[PDB]
Amino acid sequence: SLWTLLTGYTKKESTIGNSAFELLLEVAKSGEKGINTMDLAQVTGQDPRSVTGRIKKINHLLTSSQLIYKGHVVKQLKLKKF
DNA sequence: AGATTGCAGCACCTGAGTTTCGCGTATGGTCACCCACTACACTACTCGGTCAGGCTCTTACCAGCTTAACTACAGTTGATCGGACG
Repeated sequence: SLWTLLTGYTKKESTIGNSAFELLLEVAKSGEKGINTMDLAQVTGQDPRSVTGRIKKINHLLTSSQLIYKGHVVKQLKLKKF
């Protein structure tokens, strides 16, 4: 049901991998504030290459835009509903 | 019409053809980092010219004389020059 409510599909058939789904859960927790890709990377505990390669699987669910943070160039992520 | 026997029907364990799958193994693709090369504008030390300072060499002497040449006066002859010719 959590899978279905967030992705629109059940765990039994959804195309999103477990790691990418946990990324989505972090964006779900942050809601209206959303998460920048580096704080997401730090909180999930994985590197920016891995985060970027995974985020492709969910870019249709997320509104995004560029921003500059701690001298690095990053994007903000928000679920469409927020 | 009974003692001997086969048909074949019931049920349950089993087997392969067929399928879906997981992984190896390996291949094209994302993207993040940091490197090499280039270059417009700059930093800064030296060399170089110019100037003064002031120590330095070398001159040539005054009138006279006494060792040395010129420096004017002077006369018939050049050959460019004017200006007109062909």
